[PDB]
Formats: sequence, structure tokens, C-alpha cells
Amino acid sequence: PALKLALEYIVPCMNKHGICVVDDFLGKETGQQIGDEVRALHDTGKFTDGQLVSQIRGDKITWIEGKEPGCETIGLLMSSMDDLIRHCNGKLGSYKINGRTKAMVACYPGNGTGYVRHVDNPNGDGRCVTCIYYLNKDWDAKVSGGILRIFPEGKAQFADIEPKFDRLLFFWSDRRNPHEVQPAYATRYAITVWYFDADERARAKVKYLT
Ligand SMILES: O=C(NCc1ccc(Oc2ccccc2)cc1)c1cnc(-n2cccn2)nc1O
Ligand SMILES: [Mn+2]
Repeated sequence: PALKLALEYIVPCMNKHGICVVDDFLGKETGQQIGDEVRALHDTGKFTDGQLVSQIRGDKITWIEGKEPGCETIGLLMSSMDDLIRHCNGKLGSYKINGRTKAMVACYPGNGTGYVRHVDNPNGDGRCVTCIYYLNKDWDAKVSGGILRIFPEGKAQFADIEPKFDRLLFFWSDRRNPHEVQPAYATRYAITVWYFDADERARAKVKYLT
């Protein structure tokens, strides 16, 4: 359960490696339901965020609050993510997590598109923990690719994360974990939520106002 999973794995694993994976997070029924909602978003051309603003990502994204009609199971996923982070309260490094972003739903077309190497939060914008959920049924990375490769600072080796179905991924959002998405040869879906550190976000606000 959430508390046991948080205190006995996520907290120790995050403090040791900064990268954490939870498999079969929600179960098959809920996983396929989340997939159905995401596919509905894709089929009705909802991945149009940024499409009206001038400058280059190759994927398509949309932001989900979780309470929109047809997005309820995504909201349920977001609730479960929150339960875990809440049960970690105060024990995740030195962070005091007080908020989060909406869910970013990302679609990778499958024509070799991936995501260039980057750092999620390199300039202290307040994001401390990156949470990704994968909903790709029967993903065989040997053929379909789409592996997320993370290069943790203070490790010799890199960490390869297959976007397997019903998999949850946690990692520090700062310079410790640069990462890239390898080319995708099948439609690849991911849902990402970012949690905020209170004081770092306050410092960021002060910088914006100063
Ligand atoms: O950083 C990102 N996008 C910009 C962003 C994200 C969240 C934000 O929320 C807030 C809101 C308010 C204050 C601070 C942050 C803001 C900007 C971002 C990071 N990785 C990826 N990957 C794609 C594949 C693997 N990784 N794609 C991304 O688009
Ligand atoms: Mn990223």
C-alpha cells in the first residue's frame, strides 16, 4: 500500500539513487482505462498546446487538470501520485513539497521521434520531483524503442527506463538527472507531473519580482 511503498522504497531509493521505478502501479483495468482516455484525446486532436505561439519539440502535448469530462481516470492517477508524495512528506531529501503542476500528456508519433537530452529544471524554477506514468500496452523496446535514458550525476553508468505499461517513474528534476528519450517506432504515450519545493518556488517568485 501507498504508505509502505513510500517509506520502504520510494524515500530510501530517492535519497540513494535519485531515480525510482514502481511497476504495476495501478493495475491492468485502470491502466487500460487511462490508455483509452489518452487515445481519445489523441483521436480528437487535443494535443494542441503551444500550437498558437511562435518560437522545437517533435512530440505533441496537452495539459490535463484531471477533472475534465473523459479525463477522470487520469485525475485518479494524479490522486494516487499525490498519495505517494504525501506519504513521503518531509523525507524526500531536503524538500518540503507543497504543490504540483497539472498532468502533461505527451504523444510520440513513432516515426523515430524522441526527445533531445535536457534537464527538466536547470535554473531553480521550483520543480523538485519529476513523476512520469507510462501507459503503453505490451511495449517491446527492442522493436519500438522509446527508452528514457537518464545520466545521473555521481554514477558511472546511465539508467535506461523502458516506458512499460503501468510503470511509474520518479526522479529529481534538477541538474542531477539529465535525460533524453530515444527514438520511438510505435506511438508512445507518457504522463508527467512535476512537484514543487516550497522555498525554491518562493525564491523563484522573488527573482521574478526582483
Ligand atoms: O520542462 C519541461 N517543460 C517545460 C515546463 C514543464 C513544467 C512546468 O511547470 C511549471 C509551472 C510553473 C512553474 C514552474 C514549472 C513549466 C515548464 C519538460 C521536461 N521534460 C520533458 N521530457 C520529455 C521527454 C522526457 N522528458 N518535457 C518537457 O516539456
Ligand atoms: Mn524531461
